[PDB]
Amino acid sequence: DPCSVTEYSGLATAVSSCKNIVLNGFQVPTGKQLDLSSLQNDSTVTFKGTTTFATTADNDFNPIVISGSNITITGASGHVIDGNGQAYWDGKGSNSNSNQKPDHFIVVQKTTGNSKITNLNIQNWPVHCFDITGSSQLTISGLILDNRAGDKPNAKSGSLPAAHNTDGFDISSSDHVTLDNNHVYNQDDCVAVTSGTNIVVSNMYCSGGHGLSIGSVGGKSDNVVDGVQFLSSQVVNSQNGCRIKSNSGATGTINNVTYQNIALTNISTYGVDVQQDYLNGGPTGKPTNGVKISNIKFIKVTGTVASSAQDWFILCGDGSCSGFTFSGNAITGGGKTSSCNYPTNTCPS
Ligand SMILES: *[C@@H]1O[C@H](CO)[C@@H](O[C@@H]2O[C@H](CO)[C@@H](O)[C@H](O)[C@H]2NC(C)=O)[C@H](O)[C@H]1NC(C)=O
Repeated sequence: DPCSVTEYSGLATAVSSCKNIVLNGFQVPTGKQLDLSSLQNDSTVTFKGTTTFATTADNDFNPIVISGSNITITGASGHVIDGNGQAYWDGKGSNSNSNQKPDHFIVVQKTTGNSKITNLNIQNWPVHCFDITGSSQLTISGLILDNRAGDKPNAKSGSLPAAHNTDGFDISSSDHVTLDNNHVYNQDDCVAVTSGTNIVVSNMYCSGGHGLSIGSVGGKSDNVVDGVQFLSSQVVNSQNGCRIKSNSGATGTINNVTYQNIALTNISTYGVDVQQDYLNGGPTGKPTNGVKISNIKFIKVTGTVASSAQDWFILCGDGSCSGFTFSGNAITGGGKTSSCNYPTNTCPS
């Protein structure tokens, strides 16, 4: 059965001959990418057994690539997809001057036609997990990203957490993307939308990450975010719950963004963060107004933040923010006075 792949060498043929392909769980040899960019229309790929990856010390290497129209990527019960992160982690993540590691584990580009990815068990990935770009009408649910193994330090990170910059879902230049019922244990942004339209993220279980954050926007290929919805979700043991960041000195657009029904728990620094002073992955303290943020809604954002974090932190640019709505929020716990500068110099406290 050509449609039943037992080894990497049988993948190509399966993708060209079968609309229903079954990966039985093998190891992808070093330097070889699990190429699913040529999937036929209405094709279905099912992950079985344990899929593993050989070690490929290269930043630009992309282990898995998915493309096609009306395609379906799912897994069978008890299946597992290991990214071989333990072999890469050195607690520096995507840092240029660190050990070389695949930046994007899974690249979902050019996926359309009401395609969907569901019920996937992914674990131990290098850096960024999902790189969703140039896709539309796509649905991802029932996903379980577990990178807790990278929480502890190894022989390469010293006292640092092996895993770093392990974004769960990165979305860009996409439209009508829906994320529902997804578990994410990582060390960075649970879900980062640098650009896209009509994006929906609901029933999200983030933990140990940086929370559902927007951006950073600006300075990238695409700096336009219009129509994003974070609904019924839980952010625990994370740096931030709801964060909207923008690169300093850059231009872009962030409109129609709504955080609704978000429960926070044990936030480290920011319960709700909205700043436009990000430079080189770090806050500058001086926000710019190149990126226009408008129509932002914080509805029913409750929960608690660690004593070491601020309930609210809003650092908008000079006249670059407009239309902020706050309703039903109840964030408590912060040991540092909240600070924000829009719409006025007072916050929800
Ligand atoms: C979308 O893709 C699905 C497959 O995932 C298509 O439904 C399969 O189609 C053939 C008929 O052509 C049947 O033999 C199978 O029973 C189908 N499977 C399922 C799960 O339905 C469906 O036709 C596609 N939709 C469009 C609009 O093309």
